[PDB]
Amino acid sequence: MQLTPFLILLRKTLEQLQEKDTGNIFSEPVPLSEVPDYLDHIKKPMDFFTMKQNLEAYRYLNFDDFEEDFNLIVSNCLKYNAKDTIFYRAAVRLREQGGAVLRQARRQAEKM
Ligand SMILES: CC[C@H]1Nc2ccc(C(=O)O)cc2NC1=O
Repeated sequence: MQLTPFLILLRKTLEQLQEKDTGNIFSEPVPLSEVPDYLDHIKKPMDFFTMKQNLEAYRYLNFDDFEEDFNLIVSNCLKYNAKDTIFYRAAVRLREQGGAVLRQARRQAEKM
């Protein structure tokens, strides 16, 4: 079970997840300029650019560690933003659409 095809699959999966973020609100770190209190209760910020960095640094050597950081993007957003916000609903939608992306990607990983 070879590392190179696995990372290719994670790269494709990450691209598919970013595609579900049409507003690109999850693709870069939360700009602390705009949200100065963000780290007061968000202990591990996460975003798709950071996930890409982690991927290339060989920090995702199994599917579940990759999926855990995606879930962090989602859970951080639900935690920080009030329920009546666009952002909160965006995280709900990303959880749904990304969940389907991840299920299919995990299936394909098991074929390897
Ligand atoms: C939606 C997740 C995370 N991202 C953000 C990006 C930009 C802003 C902004 O006020 O400009 C706010 C957020 N908030 C978030 O929770």
